[PDB]
Amino acid sequence: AKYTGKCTKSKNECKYKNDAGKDTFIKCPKFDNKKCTKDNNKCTVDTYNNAVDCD
Repeated sequence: AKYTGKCTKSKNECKYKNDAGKDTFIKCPKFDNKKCTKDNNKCTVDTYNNAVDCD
């Protein structure tokens, strides 16, 4: 299901909310389908398989 938050076009970082309900910054990849295209987007991190998935 992955988490939900937002990515940043500044340094391609996703700030999702862990299971505790607190901020969680996580650098995203550079793929053509997992990179932070724009800021304030929708990013989903898969803490299950430790695989991030930005908008």
